Parts: sequence; structure tokens; C-alpha cells
Amino acid sequence: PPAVLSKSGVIYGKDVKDLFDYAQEKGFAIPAINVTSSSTVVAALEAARDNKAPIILQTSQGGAAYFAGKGVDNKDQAASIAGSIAAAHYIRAIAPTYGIPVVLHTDHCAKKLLPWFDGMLKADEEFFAKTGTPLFSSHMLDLSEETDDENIATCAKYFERMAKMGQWLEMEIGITGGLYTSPETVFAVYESLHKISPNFSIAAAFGNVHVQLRPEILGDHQVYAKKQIGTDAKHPLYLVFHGGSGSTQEEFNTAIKNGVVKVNLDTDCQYAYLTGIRDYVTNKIEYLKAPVGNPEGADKPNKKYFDPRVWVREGEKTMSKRIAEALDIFHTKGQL
Amino acid sequence: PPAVLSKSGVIYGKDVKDLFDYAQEKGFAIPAINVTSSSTVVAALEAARDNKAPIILQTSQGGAAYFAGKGVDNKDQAASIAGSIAAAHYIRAIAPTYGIPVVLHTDHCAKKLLPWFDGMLKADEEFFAKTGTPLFSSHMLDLSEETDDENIATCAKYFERMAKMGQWLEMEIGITGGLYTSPETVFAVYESLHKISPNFSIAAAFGNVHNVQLRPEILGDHQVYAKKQIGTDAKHPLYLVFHGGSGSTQEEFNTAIKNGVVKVNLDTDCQYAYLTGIRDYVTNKIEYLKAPVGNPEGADKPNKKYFDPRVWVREGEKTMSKRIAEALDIFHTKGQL
Ligand SMILES: [Zn+2]
Ligand SMILES: [Zn+2]
Repeated sequence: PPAVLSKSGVIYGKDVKDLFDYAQEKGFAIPAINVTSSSTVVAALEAARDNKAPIILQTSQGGAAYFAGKGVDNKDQAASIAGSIAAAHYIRAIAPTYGIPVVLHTDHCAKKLLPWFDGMLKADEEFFAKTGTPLFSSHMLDLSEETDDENIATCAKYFERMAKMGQWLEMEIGITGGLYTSPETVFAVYESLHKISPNFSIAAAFGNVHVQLRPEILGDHQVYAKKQIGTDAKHPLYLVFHGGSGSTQEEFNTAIKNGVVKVNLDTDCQYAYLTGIRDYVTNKIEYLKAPVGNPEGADKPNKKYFDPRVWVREGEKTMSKRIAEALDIFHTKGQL
Repeated sequence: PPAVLSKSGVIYGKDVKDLFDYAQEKGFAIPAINVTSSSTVVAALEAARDNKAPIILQTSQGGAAYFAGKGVDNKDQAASIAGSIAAAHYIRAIAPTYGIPVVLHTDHCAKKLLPWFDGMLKADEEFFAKTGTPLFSSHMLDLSEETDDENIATCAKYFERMAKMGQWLEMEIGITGGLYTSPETVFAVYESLHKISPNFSIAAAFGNVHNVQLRPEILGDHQVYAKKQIGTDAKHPLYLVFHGGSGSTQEEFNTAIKNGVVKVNLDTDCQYAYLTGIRDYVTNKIEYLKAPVGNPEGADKPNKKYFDPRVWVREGEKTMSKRIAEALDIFHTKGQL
């Protein structure tokens, strides 16, 4: 029973590995929720604390720039870098208040967005020097469009620099050669990275479009790797599930059976978060400056109905419940 | 032309006093916008940067708690403390990007809420020892409902702690004793706080309820009262703050500024404006159901392009910043950098 499960706030290094090993041996996945604001991270940290669970918070290139502000010029990645750094501090500062472990991660970063990556690593190293931990728990590379040699080669390059701070790296491989991801292809990724550090996960292509989903393939990766490595471990790899929304409870089950520790959500939550605020369209009669349908026809004050603290909270509550659904479906609810 | 007019990020210490003196000398005031989310601080910073203006961002007790999340128990001021600190780091982290000097302030703290004040002040100090700087630029005490010798008493003790950090204290005095606040009472505050440090500002009851009419002229009375009993030459020995005065005329704002108001608080107006742009996303209500869009096809064509919060939340930002840009024109702070 690793320390991680009793901790509170953002975790790093060995705590991230222990948590992922705990997930594999207790058989649950941890949802990874894309966030774009303090409000949406509040929604996720709440759903997580309430169901006594660990959570992964991620920022995409676009979500990171939202934290910066859409009016901040991002031609140079200046917004995604500032925004992600801004969200990192905010999340670090508030996460302990909810009393769970939080993995802080960045989402998909393709080859043309590598400067977004480079800026985060700089800030990471700088932060690591002053404080003993990086800023982010985890970072993702998605060079699945490149050939696999380039993809694995430059992941190793970054990974070597990431490993100096114990940071976690998530890597994606698709079907680019020089259809699903072959287990051989996935083991090649393991070969190079495990030479550097064991703190890495892999997201493969198994029908999870983002003709359908063959979660049984992830077991084939795990099994192939077993043989090659010559190990007893059921789950020699750490695996991630991309494009998760719409898959049945049974699909998520074999995926988790096959070593998946993390399932990404985003646009499900996106919609969820909207519902609560959308459903406040019952009050459009009370959502003008002073005109109220109710009492005092035009002399009533609508402050109590237009306070964003009132209606944004509706979005938080509705997003949280969607997340809670997941936390149960992924068997993560109650694992602390 | 003080150095602050060319800085980016949360300013501290003398820069704050430097900003206020320029505000008094050039005769503008600075809107303080209450904020509750990253989304809302973005709206304010973007309005400041676009209208080339300094800006004050503040957090009320319930604003801080919101930043922490409404599902967090605040009964020991536990959410307002965490939430104000987490908002402080985010604002500090993002402010430089907008290329603007920012004052990071905290709104009305009464006697019942002073746990919150101690929680914020302990963390300011921990952070000072590590960085040479507190988190917040200034804080407000509002002990106007207590007797004025008790109001000024605790302010002085807290100000003595804050002055080690160059931190700015804002104090509110009302009509109680120990109708409008007199100049005599106001100069009492200045009498006590000026011992500790210059970096403070007064909010007095001059009919700005938050019956009596609003009379900005009294602010001049305070200045000329303090002026005489100091004996100095300068028009404004006091730093003065305008609370709850939205919907006052441009003339009423103009006389308050010329009496040395440097900070006008805005809260509900921005709230309504923020909602405005998101509410106007009525419009796409038919696109606001999971996957079927009444437009192109009822299954086949999807809606994620319209339900993305990065789209519609931004609309609230844009209308909130527009309300803030009017304020910077009305308070003449527009284009002062
Ligand atoms: Zn992917
Ligand atoms: Zn007041």
C-alpha cells in the first residue's frame, strides 16, 4: 500500500509510478480530465475528492493557451507556455485543499508544437532547481504522425532530459510505418525508453479514433512484451486509452484488464460542463439587468441571478457528476 | 514618469505607492475588478493591456472561496484562504504575459472574517522569506462597524506586520464613533498608520452606500483638513478609494478623482457583463445538445465545435472586458502607460 494513496496535492517521481502500479494490480484506470480554467479544475478535483480517488489533470495545447487567454498571441507558443505554467501553479496551490493525489500532465504535442514542449521543460528544470520537483507531473509527446524511428528517437532524446527530474513521459504511436499498432512496434518503444527510466506510458492505436475498437490488442502488446522481457509481470507496459467516450463498460473493462491506467475524457466533460450553464436558460426572464418576471416587474434587482458564482457553479456541478460516472465505471471510485 | 508605468506583472512595495502618486498627479483613478476565475482575471488583464492601462485585481472573501471551489468548507475561512492564495499564484504567473502593472488586492475583511486575513498574511510572509516579495500587493480591512478607535487599533497592529513587507493596507471607516465620516476622523487614521508606513489608503463613508446622497466633495474636505494640520504644499496627502459607486455620473467620478481617489471598485457591473456574452449564446441553443444539430443533419453532423467551453466562455470574457474598457475611459486611466 504505497504512500501515494495517503497524499494530497500534485505528485511527482516515484509517487506517480507507485500510483500506476497500484492501478494495475488493483485493476482500475484513472480518468485524465482536460481542463481550461480554474472552474473546470475545481469541477474535477471535487468529483475526485468526493469519490475518494486519484485524478489526472491535463492541459492541452489549446487548453493551456486558454489559461493564458485567447487574446494572447500564440504564433510562438507564448500563450500555451505561459498558460500551462500559470495553470500548474494554480493547480499545485489548490490541489492539496481537496486532499487527494493529483497527476499534473500536458496533452498531445505533435512535432510542430515542440516549442510548446521546450518551454515547459525549461520552466520545469528551473523549478526543479529551486524546489526539488518539476512543475508538471507528466508530459506527452504525440509524434505518431512521424515514422516510428523518428518518433522513438526524439522521445528518447526528451526522455533523457526528463528523467533527470524523475518526470513522467507519455508517448503515442500509431500506424505510420516508414490497421492497428503492432505489438512489435510497441515493444520497440519500450526498448529505448526503459533504457532511460521506467516512468513512461504508451498510447497505442487500437481502433480508438481521435473499423472500431479492439481493446483485446492491448493485451497482445503486454503479452508480447512479457515474452521478450522474460518476466512474470502481467503488465510489463503502462498503457493509456485515447478517445474514450462512447465505449461500453465491457470495453473499458478489458482495457483495464490489459494494463490501461489512464483514460482521457475532455469532450465528454466539455459537454457536461455546458449543460449546467445551458440549463440556466430557464431563467432568461430573470437574466436581464433589472427586469424580472417574478416580483417587482422591473424594479427588482437581478444580482442574485447573474452572479457568475451562481451559474458557473451549475457547470461545475454538472461536470463533476459526469466525471463521477467515469470514476465509477473505471473502478477508481473509493480507492484511496 | 515612474518605473511602474513600464512594468509587467503584479507590482509590490514602492511601485504601488509610485502608481498611486502618478494617479493623483495625472488625475485618473484605477478600476479594481473583483475576480472569481482564471476566465475572469483574463477578461480584466486583457482590457487593461488593450487600453494601455494599469489595473487592480482583487478578491472578495466569497471570491477567494470560489477560486478554491464552492464545494470546500469555509467555516474556518479555510476556502477563502486557499482560494485567495491559489488565485495569487495564477495571477502572478500570468500577469507578465499581458505587459501591464497589476496590483493584486483583497476586498472587504470585517472583524468576523479576520481568520481569512491571518491566513492570507501568514502565507504572504512565508513567501516573502523565500522570494523577497509577498503574494498579494495590498489587503483591505473593513472594521467600520466597530468603534473607530478599535478599527484604527487593529489596523495599526496589522499594518506593522505588513510594513516589514512593503505591503499596502487599505482601511475603511464609517459613521460610528468611540451622516458622513468627518475629516477629523479620517485624519485620525492617517495619524496612526502614518507612523508605521506611507503605503496605505482610506475609504470613508461619503454617501456611497454598499436617505443619504452621494457627496464626493467631502473627499476634498478630508484632503484640505489633513493638508492644514500637516501644513504641506501638496494637493493630496491622502490615498482615497471609491467603494460601491457604480452608476455615479462622470461628473461625480471626476470630482472624486480630483480629490485624490485612485481606486474605484467594480463588481456587479462586470458580473452582469460577463454573463451577458455567455447568455447571448442563447442563439445556439439548438446546437447545444450532445450530437444532433438542428441545422445540417440530425445525427450525422455534431456539436462539439459549439459546446467547447473555449468558445462560449470566451464570449463572456469579451463582453466583460468591454465593460471594463468603458470604466478605464470613464476613470481616465485609459492609455496612461
Ligand atoms: Zn492521441
Ligand atoms: Zn466598503
